[PDB]
Amino acid sequence: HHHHHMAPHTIPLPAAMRVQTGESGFSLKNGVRLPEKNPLSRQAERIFRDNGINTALVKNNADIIFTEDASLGREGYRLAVTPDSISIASGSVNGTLYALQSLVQSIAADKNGAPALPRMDVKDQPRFSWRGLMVDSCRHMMPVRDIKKVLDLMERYKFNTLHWHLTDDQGWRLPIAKYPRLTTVGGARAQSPVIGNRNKGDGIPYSGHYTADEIRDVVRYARDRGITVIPEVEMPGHASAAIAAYPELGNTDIPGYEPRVQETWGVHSYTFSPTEKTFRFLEDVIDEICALFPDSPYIHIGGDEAPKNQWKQSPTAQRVMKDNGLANEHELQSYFIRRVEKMINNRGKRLIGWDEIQEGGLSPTATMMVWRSQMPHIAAQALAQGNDIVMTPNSHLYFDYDQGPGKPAAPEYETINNNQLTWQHVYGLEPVPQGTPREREKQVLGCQANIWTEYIPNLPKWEYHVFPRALALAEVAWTPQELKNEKDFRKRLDRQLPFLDARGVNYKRPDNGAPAQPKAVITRER
Repeated sequence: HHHHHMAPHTIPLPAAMRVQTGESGFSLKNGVRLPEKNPLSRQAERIFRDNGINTALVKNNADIIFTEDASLGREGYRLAVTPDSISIASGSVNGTLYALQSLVQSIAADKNGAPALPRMDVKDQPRFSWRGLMVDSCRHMMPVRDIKKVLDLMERYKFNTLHWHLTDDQGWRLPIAKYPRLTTVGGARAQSPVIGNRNKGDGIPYSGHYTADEIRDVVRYARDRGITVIPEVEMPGHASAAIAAYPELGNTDIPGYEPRVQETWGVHSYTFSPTEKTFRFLEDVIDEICALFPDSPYIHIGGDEAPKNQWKQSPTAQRVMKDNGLANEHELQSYFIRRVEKMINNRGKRLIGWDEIQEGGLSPTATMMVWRSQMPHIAAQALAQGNDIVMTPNSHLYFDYDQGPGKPAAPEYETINNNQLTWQHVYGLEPVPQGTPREREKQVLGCQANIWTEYIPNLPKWEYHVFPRALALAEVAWTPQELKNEKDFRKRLDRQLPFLDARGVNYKRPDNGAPAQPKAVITRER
């Protein structure tokens, strides 16, 4: 025609999309009619209204037709938009969610400036099955209402996994009924590093945990948005809060044994003891995790950054090594993780751990979360041994890292280091390691960014660290590698900003690097 609709601004870019911008589209000026009997209409209602489009549940002659096609699998979908109807095909609920998110990101102005959808056809499915973000609730804790805002944005960009880092040295947030001190004692630290002066303590206690009903509410809310919540309980390291709560779980026979919920960032030395009592405790904890996260295919057990010195100094640990023919403390760690894997497997789930779990021997059935990009042989060795991996490289996907220029100099915006990890860097990530045999590519489950919160006290700063980098990651995680194009991505990114502004998201502006919400308050108060 003479009027051409704008092309969709969907991120991630769909694998196959045919838009006839000149043809007559579907008018949204009077809202969308949804079939009142289909449960998917309630999700369409939510997503359309999130984007300023009115909806009505109707008895007959709805505007949207939902169809079932098992060949689209867990997450694939088709879209067909004509002036007469919007047809959405999926093999599961989550494919319909993704179709709906693509639809609202295809809304364009008609001749008269009213919202419309162009004549278009989409067939789409993700490259990777694991498309994740990790929330660190230990260093700072975010309330449920803020996690829910995160999960809404994760669904918009087709993330399907929330890795919930729930226990560490500076706080334990996971409610365990049988061991209430884990949260009443382990959920509280006496102070935190001063903002802008990290080598000094602020003298202000910081405490909290999620109640069991809050855990279950987050899991359900996520599930309704296509997202599986995977819990992490850290062991054998990053354990100071649990050991402070129950000092018998640590290496009590070492010189100068003084556990506490830690008040400082970095690596700490308090590790779980490798005793029968500790394994009984861990089995009880794993049992309650399975009750809180009954649909999670995995339990993440950490496994990262566990210093061996306390085990070296502990006669108890040395005797366990001799009992079990273990030559060194790396083999002791492998033994520890093997015993916990049995607990997880006996409850029908799979173990995942940080790539340090290959120390002393990588279990043939574990899944490895690869983060140490300075050691590229670890992922290669894990793949060659047949193990599944999830790529969370600190070269590309550690979103505690700084970004490009433009941030405020104020101490509130300080970060762990001065590495600049830009959204452009993220967009250039290719998750499959070079040289991976074609037949082993299916072992690369996907990728995920980790948002460590030492320097991220609350949601406005979290948003600054995560958006727009998470949009680049969403495309890496979903879109075929050969369709990535940074120039086109930037055009689609710019057209996302009005939606993000309407929610007041404090993203890092692509144009000048400044916060989108420069007056947002960044504070530890809750």
